[PDB]
Amino acid sequence: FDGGSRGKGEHFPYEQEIKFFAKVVLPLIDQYFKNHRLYFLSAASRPLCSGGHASNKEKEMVTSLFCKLGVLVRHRISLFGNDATSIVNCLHILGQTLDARTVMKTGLESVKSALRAFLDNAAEDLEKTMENLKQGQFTKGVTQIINYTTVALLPMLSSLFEHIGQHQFGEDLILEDVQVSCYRILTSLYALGTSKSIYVERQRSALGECLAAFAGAFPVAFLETHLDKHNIYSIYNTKSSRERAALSLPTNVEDVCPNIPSLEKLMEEIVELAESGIRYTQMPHVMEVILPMLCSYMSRWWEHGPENNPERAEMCCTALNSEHMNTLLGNILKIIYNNLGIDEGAWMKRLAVFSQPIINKVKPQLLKTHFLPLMEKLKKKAATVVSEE
Repeated sequence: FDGGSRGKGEHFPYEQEIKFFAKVVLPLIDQYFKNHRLYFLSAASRPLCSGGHASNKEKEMVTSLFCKLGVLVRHRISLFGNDATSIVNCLHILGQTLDARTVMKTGLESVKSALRAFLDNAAEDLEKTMENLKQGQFTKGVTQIINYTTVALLPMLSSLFEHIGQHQFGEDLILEDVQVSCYRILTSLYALGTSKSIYVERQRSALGECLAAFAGAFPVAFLETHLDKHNIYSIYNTKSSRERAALSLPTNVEDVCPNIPSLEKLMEEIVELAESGIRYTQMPHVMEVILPMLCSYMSRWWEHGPENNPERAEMCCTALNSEHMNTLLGNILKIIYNNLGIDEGAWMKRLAVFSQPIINKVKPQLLKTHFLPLMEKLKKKAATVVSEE
């Protein structure tokens, strides 16, 4: 259709075939993988002990179908007859049904390379979005790429990353050069989130949520680049100097991601901006993207934080602290409450949903006598949009 559609005709004889595909195959795929989500996901962890351990070949073919549908949907949102939402839903459910640990360790090379190429293509498309959205708005091709990104690429990547983070598949999925592609993805997402452009205004929320999911999917402490030597999964540690130099790498794990600040610098700028109490419209970027990123990152890295493993200390990947999350949560509430007088917004609700894991890891004995200011400030306010707990 792409080959012949530019020469003489827009309507082609396979219209019956494509109409059957769109009207039948996609909806049945979505419904089937929604009904039997747990059957494929169950592997040696015994969910639904009644039975239903899907075979490794089944998992491999599921992943291959996911990759093939991603390739099909790439850069072709307008070609589909307004069912691109249906393809996105199918890709969402397949992302929830993926089984990375089993597929990666036991899978066929074509499927492995197909997943790697899907990740690489996503990174390349995000880089293309960077380059157009920054260096030039004038060209319809770049507009089509931006539309494809916003419509499909962000939700699909967000769902896949959230699944990987919640099932801890990253440690076996992202090992070599997929590490590099996801580094490029992280740079793309942060640059888009922090971009000054008027165009990003509509997709700030989706970008922020996708980057928050990426923070929990990522198995490398990118925020704290000083204790990367203790991390065993780091591409710098595993890849060795010769191979890291052969690859397109900065050779400095501290300089591998310049634009993103460190966890510390981010943290005192958060607390300083909270003390200043600047209104939300002046810097939507922080409260809409950066804070959820911090919550997801610290929620993921707390169990690797020194307190949760007193043994092997000073070999921890991160240096997270109970008072670190306490200060983060206190700053979050303080800035919500300083911004809660001017015309409010749903972004408080989104940030509260994002910060819910933080208050869950916060000890209840910490909650009493410390966050009582939160509840009293809730109630003495005549009306508060924020739904706590």
